[PDB]
Amino acid sequence: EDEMPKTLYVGNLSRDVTEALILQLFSQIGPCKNCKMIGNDPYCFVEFHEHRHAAAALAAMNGRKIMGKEVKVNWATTPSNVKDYYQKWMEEQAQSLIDKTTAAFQQ
Repeated sequence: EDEMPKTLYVGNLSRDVTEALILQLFSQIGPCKNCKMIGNDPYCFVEFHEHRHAAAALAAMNGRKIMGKEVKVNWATTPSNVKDYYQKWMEEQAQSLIDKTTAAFQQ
């Protein structure tokens, strides 16, 4: 049926990153079902309800700076030159919501 991947690996997080901050970030891309945070550098697993939301978060979030530290996003397990301007737009949108979410994280 629909065994498409819905879980993501979110590594290279800062030790000041909260499990709730990761959940609040990825919930602004799609509704998340679970988000468990855990290696010195903490990593986290984020499960979405829909494959389309997990695939979009992977494309936009991988490579961004959460709090001055580049984050690594990938599929949790291995599943069974156009589009460049749209790829740059997604990354710019992803970095914008990271800055605004981490801004209210202190205020």
